[PDB]
Amino acid sequence: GARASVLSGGELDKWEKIRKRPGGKKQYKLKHIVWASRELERFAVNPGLLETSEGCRQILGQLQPSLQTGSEKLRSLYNTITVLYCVHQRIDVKDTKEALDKIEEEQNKSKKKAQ
Amino acid sequence: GARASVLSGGELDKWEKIRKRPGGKKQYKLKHIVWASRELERFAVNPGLLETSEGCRQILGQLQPSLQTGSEKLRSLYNTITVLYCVHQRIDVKDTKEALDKIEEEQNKSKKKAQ
Amino acid sequence: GARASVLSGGELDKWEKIRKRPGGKKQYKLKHIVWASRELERFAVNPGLLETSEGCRQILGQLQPSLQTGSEKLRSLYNTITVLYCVHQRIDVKDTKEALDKIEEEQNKSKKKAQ
Amino acid sequence: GARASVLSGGELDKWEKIRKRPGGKKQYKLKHIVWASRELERFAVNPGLLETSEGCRQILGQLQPSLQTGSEKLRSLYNTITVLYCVHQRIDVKDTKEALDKIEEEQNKSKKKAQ
Amino acid sequence: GARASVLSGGELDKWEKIRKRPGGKKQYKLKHIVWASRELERFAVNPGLLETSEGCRQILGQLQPSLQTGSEKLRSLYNTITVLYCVHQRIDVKDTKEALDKIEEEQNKSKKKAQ
Ligand SMILES: *C(=O)CCCCCCCCCCCCC
Ligand SMILES: *C(=O)CCCCCCCCCCCCC
Ligand SMILES: *C(=O)CCCCCCCCCCCCC
Ligand SMILES: *C(=O)CCCCCCCCCCCCC
Ligand SMILES: *C(=O)CCCCCCCCCCCCC
Repeated sequence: GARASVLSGGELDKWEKIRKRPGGKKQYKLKHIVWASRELERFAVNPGLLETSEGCRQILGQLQPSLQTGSEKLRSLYNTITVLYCVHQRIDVKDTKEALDKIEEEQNKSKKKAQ
Repeated sequence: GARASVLSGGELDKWEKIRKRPGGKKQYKLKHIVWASRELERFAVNPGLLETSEGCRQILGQLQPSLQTGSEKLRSLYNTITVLYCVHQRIDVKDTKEALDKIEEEQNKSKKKAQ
Repeated sequence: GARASVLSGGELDKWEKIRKRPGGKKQYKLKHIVWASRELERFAVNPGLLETSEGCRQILGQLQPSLQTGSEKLRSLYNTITVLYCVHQRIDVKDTKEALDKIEEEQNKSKKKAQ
Repeated sequence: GARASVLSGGELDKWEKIRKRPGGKKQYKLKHIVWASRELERFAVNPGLLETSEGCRQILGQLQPSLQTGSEKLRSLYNTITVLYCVHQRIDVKDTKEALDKIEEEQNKSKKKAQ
Repeated sequence: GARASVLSGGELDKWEKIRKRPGGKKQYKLKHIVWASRELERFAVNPGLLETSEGCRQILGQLQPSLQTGSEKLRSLYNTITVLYCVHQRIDVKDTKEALDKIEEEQNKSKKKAQ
């Protein structure tokens, strides 16, 4: 059943199409997904949350006060999970800037009805 | 990313613990997802819809008028798709009969707000 | 009682005396029923529906929407189910057209009491 | 009858100039027509309807109930028949996208008889 | 798509059952279609008009006010087009006279709606 993720136009096929910068050439690779698990394990957060959008969103919500002064690894991890949230929301983001704008669109859409 | 799904509590931890026959000593295995994938391909239906609860539920909606007249293979597929729906919904069902109770429970629940 | 499978003047004796095409001199065989089971098995329908009128009505209801554009084999199965219905009701019909007229007349009577 | 279908200036001559993508490298070939006739007999649809526009439209209707959750091959078959319908209607489409627009675009006139 | 015309029950198969004489024995043949194409080229007439009823109707309309003077060949062409017209409406006529009546018969209703 996990095979759905490797079908043409599925989530792992969609992931390695996404560009790092909005006009750049180098792409996102799946190695960043594996890398994320060990960082979550280090700080004692459950990697099982990266299975769905709803799980990814809990991680993204947690790190919001830390993020502003965060290291380059922490900000990059936040951007890496941001893309997993966008991919799990079925959004065909072409790059990081779009994924970040898509999160602001998701947060604006979410927050407006949840004050 | 499919590592997350096999961590305990994930979808492919839950899938293989569920009983086939309520007093039976046999449980559902991954072999029945490939069998469902073959039978859906034989019916010219997309097996990628098995990723999600809504895609499984759409397949359950599609095959419902054919169940009254359905074969052992069709009823067995309906039960296979039903358990995948229960797994995607994170419902801790122990067997086929609990999974069937949940579809009937959800359908009667659904009827009340569909009027 | 398997002895009833050779019943003289029964339904099986009549089956072999019913004409396939209405002016044609050639009759229905029991291997047609075996072929009908195999065609039903491909479309995932339960063969036991052949054995009762209650199942035959459901088969016809499911075949009718596809009849008009359906292939000759679909039409011949429709006619085969129609004759089995006439046989289960114990309606003597000499041929396929006679069976079709009797079943449409019985169905027409049913649809006046179906609302 | 319609032997004109394989002559210069005819339906095939036009068929093989229709592109897959507006400026695309590949075009449609005659052998898709032969394959489609074989596929229809598997579903048990009559292969004699294919020489007529309204028979082709009726076949497209018949393919709809599994199209929506349908496999890639079923969608490809439907779109290929759709382009052929446009060819039988003597519509000189530029490409695959136009054949898709023509179905909705022609139906807009007649769908205003149902508003 | 053209195979349908040669599959049993198709338009060529219907063509070939039609009598050349009202209560006759001899019928129309594929080699008459070849002959008809040869007669058309002699007067520089497009064959693509004999694909449909409307094209045939237009040719009959051109032929009609010249028939009184016409040769046995002109009458034969008129009869032949008329038979094709009836075939293209898919009317299983027994003979050439019936096909001719169908044209005058359409005029009894159509010309009365033309004024
Ligand atoms: C999701 O698609 C299931 C994960 C796969 C485990 C291996 C399956 C091997 C199947 C072999 C064929 C069994 C007969 C249907
Ligand atoms: C996402 O996590 C990428 C993972 C790439 C390696 C997968 C290795 C196999 C994981 C499933 C093992 C299941 C054992 C029962
Ligand atoms: C009598 O013993 C009751 C149980 C009957 C079981 C089924 C017997 C089927 C015999 C052959 C039927 C052939 C019909 C074409
Ligand atoms: C009526 O005029 C029908 C023609 C149908 C003939 C079908 C069999 C021969 C194949 C014809 C097409 C070949 C294209 C390469
Ligand atoms: C509508 O039905 C179009 C039918 C086209 C028939 C084409 C048949 C081609 C046969 C090729 C045989 C091999 C030649 C090397």
